[PDB]
Amino acid sequence: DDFVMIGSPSDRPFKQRRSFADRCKEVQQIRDQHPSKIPVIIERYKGEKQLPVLDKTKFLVPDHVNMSELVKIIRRRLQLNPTQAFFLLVNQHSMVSVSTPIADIYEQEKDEDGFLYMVYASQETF
Amino acid sequence: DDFVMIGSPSDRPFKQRRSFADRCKEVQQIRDQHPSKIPVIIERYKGEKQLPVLDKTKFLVPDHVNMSELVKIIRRRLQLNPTQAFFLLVNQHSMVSVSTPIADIYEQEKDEDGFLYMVYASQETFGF
Repeated sequence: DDFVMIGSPSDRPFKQRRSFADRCKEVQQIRDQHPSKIPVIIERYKGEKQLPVLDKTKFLVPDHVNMSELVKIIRRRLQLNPTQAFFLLVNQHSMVSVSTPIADIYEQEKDEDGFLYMVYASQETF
Repeated sequence: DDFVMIGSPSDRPFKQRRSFADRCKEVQQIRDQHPSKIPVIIERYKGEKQLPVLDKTKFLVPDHVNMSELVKIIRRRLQLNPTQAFFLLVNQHSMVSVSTPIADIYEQEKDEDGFLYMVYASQETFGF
């Protein structure tokens, strides 16, 4: 009979929701309109159990902003209490330096589409 | 019949592996033998997997040492390169830019057993 559907379209990660060519195009358009900003996708770790869900996951971040600054922004957007453990991990679960400007992180860790992808979780994974 | 003896030689997390009675006693003994030292347990944060574990987690730190000086010691012990991130965390808060001496930090942050506990991670982890 009918399938029982588990999960919805909007539950899919950004890479699945937009075609590769469309993601490329968005990056190129955003660079031209905002040349000093880095396009970042920040998603919740699939296996997370403690942290709340970020609703808006696409950010445009000034070239100079470092990960310490970015982490403070995401904690704020998530309305976390200061005692809640939180990690922001880049590309393949990477702990990057917290002083390096994100423009430099970008050249090292950006995806083939031109986005810089990050995941947040309560612990480092993995 | 014939029982398998499990040994449990881990010393970590210290607070989990030694009785309260035993921890309190050890603090008392240390205090008496080294009155100018603070007893500090320094371990890797449970959610930190990128920095390595220390060979030794138990330190006697002179009262006047401050956090920057402690950070420098632990970074050298973990043989970190100069650009790697490192944070020490105490009672689920950040210690970034805390400038008081460790004897004073002890007064505020010591556990009920008399040790001061820290954990380290490669990101801030807490707001504080």
